[PDB]
Amino acid sequence: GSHMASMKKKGSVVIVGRINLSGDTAYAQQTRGEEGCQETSQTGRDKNQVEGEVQIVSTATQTFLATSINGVLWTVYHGAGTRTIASPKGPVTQMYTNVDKDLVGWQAPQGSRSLTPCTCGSSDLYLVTRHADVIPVRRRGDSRGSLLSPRPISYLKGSSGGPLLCPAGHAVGIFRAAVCTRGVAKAVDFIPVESLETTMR
Ligand SMILES: CC(C)(C)[C@@H]1NC(=O)O[C@@H]2CCC[C@H]2OC/C=C/C(F)(F)c2nc3ccccc3nc2O[C@@H]2C[C@@H](C(=O)N[C@]3(C(=O)NS(=O)(=O)C4(C)CC4)C[C@H]3C(F)F)N(C2)C1=O
Ligand SMILES: [Cl-]
Ligand SMILES: [Zn+2]
Repeated sequence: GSHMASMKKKGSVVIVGRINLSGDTAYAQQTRGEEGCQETSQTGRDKNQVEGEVQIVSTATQTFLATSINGVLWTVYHGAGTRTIASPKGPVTQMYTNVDKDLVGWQAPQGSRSLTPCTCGSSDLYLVTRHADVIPVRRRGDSRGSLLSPRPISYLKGSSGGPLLCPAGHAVGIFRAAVCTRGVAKAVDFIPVESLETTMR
C-alpha cells in the first residue's frame, strides 16, 4: 500500500539560461535564479522569454542542457526523465521519449531558434558546453567523437543534452555520455542527428 494523498509529484524541467551563439563570441547567460527555478518547476508556468538554440535546463536535483533541432527541444533521458517542461501556458508533456537512446524531446518553446541538421559529413566537430566552451572533437563513429585534448570529466559534467556542431554550426548530435577512464574523458558519446531524424519519422 501507499498513502496516495501525500504522494509527491515531480516538478517540471525549467529553462534557467542559454548559451548565446548569435554573435562572434560564445558565452552563457542565466535567465532565472534558484528561487524562481524551484517555483517554476512546481508550477510548470514559465512566462520568461526564450531565445537561442541551446538552453540551460534544471530540475530540483540536476542541471544540464537542451538543444533545439527541427522544431524539437532535445535533451537526455537521464537528466529529464519523463518530466514536463515549464512553459507560459503550463507544463508541456514530452513529444518524444526513448530510454534506449537516452533521449527525450519537447515542443520547441516559442522564441527558440532551431538548429539545422548537418549534411557535410565533416570529421571536425565542436562541442558546446554549459560554460560556453567550444571544444574541438574529431568524429570517430556514428555516435563517438575523440577529444583533441583529454580533460577531467568534471569539465563536461552538466553538458549532456548540448550539441555537437559541424564547422558550419549545423547540428551533428546531442551530447549523451563520455568515454571515461578513471576520471579523465578521452572521447564523447552522442545521439546522432540522423538518429533524431529516425525517431521523428
Ligand atoms: C562514467 C560516465 C562518464 C559518468 C558515464 N560514461 C558512460 O556510461 O559511457 C558509456 C560508454 C560509452 C557510452 C556509454 O554507454 C552507456 C550509455 C550511457 C547513457 F549515457 F546513455 C545513459 N543512459 C541512461 C538511460 C536511462 C537512465 C539513466 C541513464 N544514464 C546514462 O549514463 C549516465 C549519465 C551519463 C553522463 O554522465 N552524461 C554526461 C553529463 O554531463 N550528464 S549530466 O548533465 O551532468 C546529468 C547527470 C545531469 C544530467 C555527458 C557526460 C559528462 F559528464 F561528460 N553517464 C552515466 C556517463 O557519461
Ligand atoms: Cl542513438
Ligand atoms: Zn556540417
